[PDB]
Order: sequence, then structure tokens, then C-alpha cells
Amino acid sequence: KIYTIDEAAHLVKELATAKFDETVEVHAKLGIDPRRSDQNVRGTVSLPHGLGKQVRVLAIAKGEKIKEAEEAGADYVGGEEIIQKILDGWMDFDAVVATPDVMGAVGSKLGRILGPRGLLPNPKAGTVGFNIGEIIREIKAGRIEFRNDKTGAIHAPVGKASFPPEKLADNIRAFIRALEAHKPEGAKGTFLRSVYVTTTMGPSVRINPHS
RNA sequence: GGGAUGCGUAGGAUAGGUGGGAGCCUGUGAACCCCCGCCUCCGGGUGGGGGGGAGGCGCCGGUGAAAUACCACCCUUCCC
Ligand code: NA
Repeated sequence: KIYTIDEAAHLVKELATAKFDETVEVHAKLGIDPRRSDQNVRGTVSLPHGLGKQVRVLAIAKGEKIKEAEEAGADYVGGEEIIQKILDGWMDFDAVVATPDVMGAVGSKLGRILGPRGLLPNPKAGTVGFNIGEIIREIKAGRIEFRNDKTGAIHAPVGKASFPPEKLADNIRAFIRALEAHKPEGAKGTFLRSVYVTTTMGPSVRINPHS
């Protein structure tokens, strides 16, 4: 059965039965061919009501920007010298941001470590930039990545199940819209083949993405 | 359509992809034992039955490109 977003938002209350505050997910089977590089969906979006989770942000910057990342609220901040701390297996954070001037050292020394974990700072994921305080403030306000897997599916967290239905409904549209804004011009056919709403431990519920 | 299947090497060992995840399961019967179906890369995996009677599993750690439970969306090959 196909539910509306407003319907699905309200059902999270009932789907969420684990003994913790479950994250609310959105999944979509995408209308692309993920083989071809030009059909890749990748980008970020500021959820209008936040993730509702605290995100330990590390910032590796240079010069004044180290002060900027500090004041933007990044949990740990340092120069190229915290590379050697991750080289020793520190790795206690959720997201790495970085200014372009350090990405030469960061890439070559931590690419092989941060890369496979989707933690490498990357322009395409909104994690590299001299606007490093806006990146941190955008993350801390609940910006999320989304990047199709090779199977052509795509997934994103869009809230906690403790949120009011109407706020979850908002976050779901916002992410749905941001998907459609990254619909590759080469992608033929229906873009959002299917779209489901679920919680971490809970069952799925297919939704009407234009509702 | 229905049913399964998912193992280079390193690693408890059979890690399809990715996202979520700090919890999941269990007297409405856990580990463990036996019997049978199927699958098998011959390591094992998996379904069912009987016994059993309170503990399994994850997180952590280590290994690894990636980490284990659990959940979701997909993908694969196979049988009917
Ligand atoms: Na683990």
C-alpha cells in the first residue's frame, strides 16, 4: 500500500518500538543506471528541523580558519598535526571538515583511512571549503549527505522518531526535493521509482513522494 | 510471481551493496545435543522436527578496503 508523507510521518510513532529513540530514515529506489558516472546522485541538504542528534564535527584547517572553525562550534579543531593523531587510530568523531589548503596532506595521509568510511572531506559532500564556519553550522543544524550506492538505491536519515509528525513530514519533503534537484539530466524514466519511510529497528512504509 | 543464494586474502568466520544503528533476541522457550530437507566455496550455511531449560548476539577489541547483532531500501546468481 502507498501512504502519503503526512500519513507516513504520523505512523513513525507506531513503527518506532525499539528501546531507544530511533532514527527515521528515507529510502528511494532511483531511476538511474549507477554504472554510468554521469547518473550519480550526490549532494547535501539542510533538514528544516535538524537531525536531532549531536554530530561530533572535526575540523582540520589552517591559519585564521582554525579560529573560525572553533567559533563555529566544531568539537575538535586542529592543524595538519591532528593527521598524526588519526594516524595513531584516534577516529573518535562523526564528520571531518577541512579547508582546501590542508587537503593535500589530509588526502594523501588519511585518504586510505577516512575514504572507505565516507569521512574524507570532499567538495561534493559539503565538507571542504574556506567557508568552514558555514559548513560546521550547516552540519550542526542537521545537514546530511546522500549518495546512491552501486545498486541504484539511496538512503538518508531525516530525523528522530521523537519528532512531532509535522516536523518529520517537513524533513521528508525537504530531502525528497533535494533528490529531485540532483536528478541527473541523463537519467531517463521515472526518477523516484520507489520511496519508503522507515525507522532504525522498524518496518518500512512506502510513500507517495509527490504528496 | 514464490522460494532461496551472497565465502579472494587477513580475521572467531560464509563480511553481496549502501544507509540506519546502540542495542537485538529469549520461559509465547536462549546456549547446547540429536534427527531430517535444501544449499555448499566441503569451511560450513540454512529450514523444519524432537530434546533441552537460561541464557545467546551486538557494541568494545583485533583483523580488514569495509565489521559484525538488529532494521530498511536495493543488487546478484539459483531453484520451482
Ligand atoms: Na563492530
